[PDB]
Amino acid sequence: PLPFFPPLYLGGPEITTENCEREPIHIPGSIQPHGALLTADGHSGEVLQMSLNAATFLGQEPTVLRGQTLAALLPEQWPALQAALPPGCPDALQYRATLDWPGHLSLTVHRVGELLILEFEPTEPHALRNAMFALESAPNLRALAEVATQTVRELTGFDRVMLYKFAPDATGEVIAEARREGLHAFLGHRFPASDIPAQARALYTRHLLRLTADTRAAAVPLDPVLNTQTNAPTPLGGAVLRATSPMHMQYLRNMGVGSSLSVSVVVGGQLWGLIACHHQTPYVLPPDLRTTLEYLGRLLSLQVQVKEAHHHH
Ligand SMILES: */C=C/C1=C(C)C(=O)N/C1=C\C1=NC(=C\c2[nH]c(/C=C3\NC(=O)C(C=C)=C3C)c(C)c2CCC(=O)O)/C(CCC(=O)O)=C1C
Repeated sequence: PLPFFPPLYLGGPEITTENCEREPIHIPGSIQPHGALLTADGHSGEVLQMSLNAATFLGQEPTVLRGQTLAALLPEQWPALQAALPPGCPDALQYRATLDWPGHLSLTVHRVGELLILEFEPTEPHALRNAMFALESAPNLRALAEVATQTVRELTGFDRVMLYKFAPDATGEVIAEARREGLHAFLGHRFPASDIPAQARALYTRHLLRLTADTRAAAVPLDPVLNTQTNAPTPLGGAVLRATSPMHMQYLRNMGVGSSLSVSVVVGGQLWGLIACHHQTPYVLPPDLRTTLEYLGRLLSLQVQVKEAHHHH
């Protein structure tokens, strides 16, 4: 990725089709409204930043919340959370726990350097393990691609699931499409490299899933916008509740897409393509289904690696 522009809240340039690759998508200082986000110190547990919609999801508000520690707010999680995410642990490692404030809320924690980042969202799978050998017994790559997208579509219920594949020069192709009936096909159509730009592809090699639950949903800011640990922007690259590039949201809206989700197909640490999903209406894929998709993305990743790197016999 080319060196990123400062974010808008630090007086950075407006994003246009000419400057694309340098939008700092990983630091929008805001999240998507269907969840809440705290950041806490990785040693003390003191909550530092807090998305200002946190009231809606946590009972007590930013007026009486950013003081006290994680030890006091999540007393039965804090110990396990620390052991799970030790200092130096990799970015994409995450602690999960379902818990009910007065119910049922999904907690996802990960650490960046010395910051713990906590995502909260409402919540309450084997139909995968069945269509498992359909993937295994697929004759070739095209057949593996169609099985993959049909399978995702059955789990998720999404209107359109595609398998997007990157050429050496970074331009993509929709090599498989499973879709609601009546839609004009993308299957076989090719798109410029800039449609998923270098910085995004890169964020997408080490953060395998990302979504826009609602394409016409205002991002809610973190307060304060900067990490008080550092006085710099907060990395949200690994926070699924991360606010999406407003530019990409426009492109989604133009396609009539209310909800978007993609998962990365990585072959040998090098981004192979994406399972890309569209849905006509705003939709929050539940955390359990997202977990099933991350898993499917890893398996599909390895199935692609053996099937494609044996298009030799
Ligand atoms: C720099 C301006 C941009 C132009 C012009 C553009 O086309 N994209 C631009 C910026 C970004 N795109 C981002 C993500 C992204 N783009 C796509 C593209 C497609 N989706 C489709 O369905 C099809 C064809 C049928 C195409 C070509 C995808 C799949 C993704 C990411 C995955 C997803 O949202 O599903 C992006 C990053 C977004 C983010 O913040 O995560 C930017 C900045």
